[PDB]
Amino acid sequence: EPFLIGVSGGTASGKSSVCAKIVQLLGQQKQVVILSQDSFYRVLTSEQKAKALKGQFNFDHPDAFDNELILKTLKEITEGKTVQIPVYDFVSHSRKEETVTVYPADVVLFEGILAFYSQEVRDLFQMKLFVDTDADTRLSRRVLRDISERGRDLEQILSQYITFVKPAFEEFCLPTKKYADVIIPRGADNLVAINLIVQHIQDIL
Ligand SMILES: Nc1ccn([C@@H]2O[C@H](CO)[C@@H](O)[C@H]2O)c(=O)n1
Repeated sequence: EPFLIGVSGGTASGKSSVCAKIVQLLGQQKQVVILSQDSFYRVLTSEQKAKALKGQFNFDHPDAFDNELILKTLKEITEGKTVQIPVYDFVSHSRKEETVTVYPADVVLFEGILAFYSQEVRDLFQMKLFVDTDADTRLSRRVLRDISERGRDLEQILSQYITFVKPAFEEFCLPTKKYADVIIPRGADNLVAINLIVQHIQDIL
């Protein structure tokens, strides 16, 4: 009976770090796994991938994610089954053939920028966390990582940000903050907020 925790927030908000911190503090036994929604980006068409290369594709809209595959993988995980998670390559906007196998855990953290958007998926989480971080701090991280880990150009990133990221964060992501059981300002640095969450998780288990 995996205890699923949904974690969301805007891009570069510290969602994954927050999860790492929860995992690390549960250590101080319980099997924990961290899944990323970015792993379920849809398989782009030839025309769509052309747009992406030209920066005309909206990877921040709820439709960009394979919502259907997500609900399925999460549902089986909920059933204690062993699943296969896809691997996405942000450099080419492509789902690799390679899959990653995830075995049953006691706690499963699902983190993403739109993890709470779909109501079917949202109902699977027995706890929902929204990570809040200054938009300017986030942008700065987004710029450095993209240039670094996703081989991209400054101007293109800023342009993508202004055109899609922010307009989408505000329209689809932010409203989901109301569904959270705990909102976390300052992200991983909020050790007080993360310790209460951890304590809560342990009291339930
Ligand atoms: N092929 C892709 C797919 C997604 N993304 C960006 O990834 C950020 C969220 O992880 C989203 O903010 C989204 O814009 C990207 O740059 N290229």
